[PDB]
Amino acid sequence: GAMVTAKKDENFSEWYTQAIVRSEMIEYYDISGCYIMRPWAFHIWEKVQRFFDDEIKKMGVENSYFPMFVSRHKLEKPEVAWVTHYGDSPLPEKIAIRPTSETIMYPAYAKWIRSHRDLPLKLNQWCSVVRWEFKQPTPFLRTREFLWQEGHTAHATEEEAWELVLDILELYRRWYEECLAVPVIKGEKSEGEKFAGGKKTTTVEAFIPENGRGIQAATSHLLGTNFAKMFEIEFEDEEGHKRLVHQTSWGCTTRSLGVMIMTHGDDKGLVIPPRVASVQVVIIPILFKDENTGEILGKCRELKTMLEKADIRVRIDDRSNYTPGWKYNHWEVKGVPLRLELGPKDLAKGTARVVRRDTGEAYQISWADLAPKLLELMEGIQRSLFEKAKARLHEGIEKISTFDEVMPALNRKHLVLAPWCEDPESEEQIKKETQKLSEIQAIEAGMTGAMKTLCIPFDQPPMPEGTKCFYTGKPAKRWTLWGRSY
Amino acid sequence: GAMVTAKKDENFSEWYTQAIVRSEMIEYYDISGCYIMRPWAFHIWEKVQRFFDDEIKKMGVENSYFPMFVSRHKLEKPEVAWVTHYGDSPLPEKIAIRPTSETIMYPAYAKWIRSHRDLPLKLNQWCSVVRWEFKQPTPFLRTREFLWQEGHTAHATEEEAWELVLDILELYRRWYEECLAVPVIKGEKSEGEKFAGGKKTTTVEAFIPENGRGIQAATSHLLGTNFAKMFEIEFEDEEGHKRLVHQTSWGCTTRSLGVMIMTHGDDKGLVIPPRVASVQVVIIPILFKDENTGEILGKCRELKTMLEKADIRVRIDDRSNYTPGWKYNHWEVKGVPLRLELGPKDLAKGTARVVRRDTGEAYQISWADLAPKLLELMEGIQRSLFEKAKARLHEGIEKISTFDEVMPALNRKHLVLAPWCEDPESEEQIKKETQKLSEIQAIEAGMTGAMKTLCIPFDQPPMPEGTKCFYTGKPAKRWTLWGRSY
Ligand SMILES: Cc1cc(N2CC[C@@](C#N)(C3(C)CC3)C2=O)cc(C(=O)NCc2cc(F)cc(-c3cnn(C)c3)c2)n1
Ligand SMILES: Cc1cc(N2CC[C@@](C#N)(C3(C)CC3)C2=O)cc(C(=O)NCc2cc(F)cc(-c3cnn(C)c3)c2)n1
Ligand code: PRO
Ligand code: PRO
Repeated sequence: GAMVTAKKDENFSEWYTQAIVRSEMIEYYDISGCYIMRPWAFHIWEKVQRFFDDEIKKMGVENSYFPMFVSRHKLEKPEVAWVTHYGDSPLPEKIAIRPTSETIMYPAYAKWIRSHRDLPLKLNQWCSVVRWEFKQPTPFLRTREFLWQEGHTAHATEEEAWELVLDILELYRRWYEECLAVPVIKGEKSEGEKFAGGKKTTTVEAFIPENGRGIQAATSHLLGTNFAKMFEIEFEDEEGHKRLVHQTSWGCTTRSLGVMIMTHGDDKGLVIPPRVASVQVVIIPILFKDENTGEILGKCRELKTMLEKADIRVRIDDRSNYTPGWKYNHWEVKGVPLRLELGPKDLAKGTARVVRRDTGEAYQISWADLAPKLLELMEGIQRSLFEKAKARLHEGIEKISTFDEVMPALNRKHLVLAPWCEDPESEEQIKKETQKLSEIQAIEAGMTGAMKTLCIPFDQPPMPEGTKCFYTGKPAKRWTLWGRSY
Repeated sequence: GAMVTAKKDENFSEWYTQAIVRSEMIEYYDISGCYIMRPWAFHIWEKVQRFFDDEIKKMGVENSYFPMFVSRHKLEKPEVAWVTHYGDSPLPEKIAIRPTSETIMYPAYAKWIRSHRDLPLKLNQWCSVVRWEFKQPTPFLRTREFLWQEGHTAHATEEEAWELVLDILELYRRWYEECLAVPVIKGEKSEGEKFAGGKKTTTVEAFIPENGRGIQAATSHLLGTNFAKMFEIEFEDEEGHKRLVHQTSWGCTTRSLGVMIMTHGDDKGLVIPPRVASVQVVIIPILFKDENTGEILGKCRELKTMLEKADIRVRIDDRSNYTPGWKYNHWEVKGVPLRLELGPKDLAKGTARVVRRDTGEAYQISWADLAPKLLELMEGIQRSLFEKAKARLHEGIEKISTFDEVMPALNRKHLVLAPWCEDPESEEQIKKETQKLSEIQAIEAGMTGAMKTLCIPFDQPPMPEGTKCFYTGKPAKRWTLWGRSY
């Protein structure tokens, strides 16, 4: 036995640790800020990787592999780990482990691009990167080493590069919403939060109700011609004039797994959406001592064969030395979306008993109907997980008009949607003021408190003219989404 | 235009550089010993990765991801890169970048394994590793950073672990011989060349005729209980006695791509076996100015659709601004195994002209027969590439009886197969003596010269009794394969 015992709504940090440890998703490691990704989590990564990989291939993006090292000269042209020695011997100049690969890839782009016939150039890589913050890590969400993909494209015009930025952002919306059943908000980052050196940064943002925090889920940047100028990346049109290329950068990490875990989990542990579950259906035979155990197990194998013909991912837990109750809890903790139970009474009726992980509802299904009924049940579970999560997202955002509605909203663990003048100085003033007010409240009470922009959403509600900015009183420009954050 | 101009049989090093650069497989990089893997090579890696990944999954191996860092304490429990600083700040203790992950994974294994019901434990990861030799690199073959997979299993008995070692070695034989059409020899490493800390190391070895050198293609180790003792990895049987587990480690790298390139390439450039070619068939329309170009291109699209229904990977090069001659050479350099040409005379007859890359032989195929004929042609090209390579392997090995047949054989750029007493001191004496004799010959002549064991092959020819060892005159034990090497 091993059950989750912290409650998700009472001690959220302990609950999250129990849910990912007791389900065997992660293991700790002697170097702080790094975690081991065990197969139960890694299978989910492989599934979303396959999804995204297939979609970018349809766009003409190709995979590649660039070195993990970058020279001091190129990098600084900051949370970076430096290699200064090979064995006993001092490197003649220190080299960094990649935090991101713009400065690794771009010198090569400048060599490869000569003519408009070389554009567009579209590359991606799957690798890990290192960002060495000396603050406390969170499994999946903030770690010193993490797996990601990063794509990098170059175009003859700004408009084509922007079109690609938005197409990729839509793929990230599908990664979260269609595979992981996590609702996200598309938007533009503020000038203070956009990618250093870029022109415009787009994002999809997620929300964690139990601590009130927004979290950036993935990112797609219009670099414009800024990096082209730094690295001298130019092409000749068909008339022979040299022009800078226009570039994009975009990435998504194993952070997505953590967001999925927090979104769907419950007091019993993980709940994995059917579309990414490596086991969608666990078959548990009931194995009384005084029964025809061979016949029961034979029928479980037949059912498995039948379900796999419909591309359902099935595992039979025929372990003799554990009870069905033990098995129920074991696969509940691991988040398997459907359990199928089969005992001598079911065999006698030609049915199976099926229990859905999200709600506990049980069904009796004839064997003839099993494959289509289970297909529709998984699609219902997927949809239900998304819709419930989406309603929590919408309950979690307060539309406000002025600044002293902020702290009450933040104390409800909500995000705020507010008209903003988008002046860069005001974002830093707001972060400092909300941090300060959070400190005072902590002292009245017996993990940063600051509120920052999460994004300026693509979906703008009506902006009546004359609407003033909630903090400066200046004319508002757009509705901006703010909250505490990761 | 861009043609290979160094001849493979005259300046092999220049030829190999031209073949991988002009085909856009690799790009140089500012940190020596590291190379960029561009898509044309990376697609081949993805193909063999998919092959091997599917086969180990059938064995119950699961993928995982362990950190790239290892603490000094665990590592030293040597060509290793040390991180000693994050930004400006000194790490309290230096940490190494993984050269291999036994010391990273094994502490976790000791935590995870408790009972015989936890065995066997079978994990793999796809990642890169760093081995920081300060000698001159060779693209694909010997580099400071390379991609690989490494698998690690633990078993309740030696016999099961050995059975797994040999099953994996057979997968590596299939990786080389069935995907890459490269012949390899299975064998056991000598006691001096086996994995440090292991019990027995098995290998598949390849041979490069143009420089006479053997090269280890992949490796599968019986670690036995040695690492179990170091890391205290124990299980309880069903009677409650603690026993050490028995372990295996195995890996294969992007070195395989380089071996494939050297094996099949010719004076025109790369030749890629059909089973791993990302483009198997390139369709080149003939586009005379005074022709119905629309009809020709329409038929090329129809042919492409028809071939892809048979799972043939097809690209149409309909570029207007290059000649067919230019295109022929461009895709020859890149190693595409089949070219299909279509002009107005072919359209008028309902045929296409097909040219095979390995031999230059051309065929006229009716459109109705195209899919099955091309399928059989690709299988013939694959087989032909393997069989020709296998005959070069067999021409390259001399069976000898005594030591002064060694240097003449080595001067023919051959490997030698010799009866050996398998005493460890004699291997080091032989390496020093052959190195010395090679130096003298270099001075008479106007990249190490030493001969070492490559492996003790599983396929042993007859050993008449009384046969003495070719170097010590002591009783021979087994036939051993020796040569200059990478
Ligand atoms: C997994 C992951 C994911 C992400 N991000 C960044 C945005 C992005 C998105 N979308 C990417 C990269 C895809 C574009 C994403 O996924 C960032 C980090 C990270 O910043 N790690 C360092 C670290 C270690 C650490 F121990 C602690 C902290 C730490 C503690 N408190 N604070 C304030 C920081 C930070 N890590
Ligand atoms: C790609 C790759 C592959 C391999 N191996 C090793 C065996 C194996 C097999 N089978 C593995 C790892 C799978 C088990 C394989 O693939 C080794 C190296 C390597 O040793 N790199 C360091 C280096 C850098 C460098 F610039 C120069 C040298 C150098 C120059 N002269 N000499 C004598 C060395 C070495 N690299
Ligand atoms: O780190 C980032 O945010 C961008 C997107 C992936 C590559 N660099
Ligand atoms: O480096 C090696 O040879 C073994 C096999 C892969 C992991 N370690």
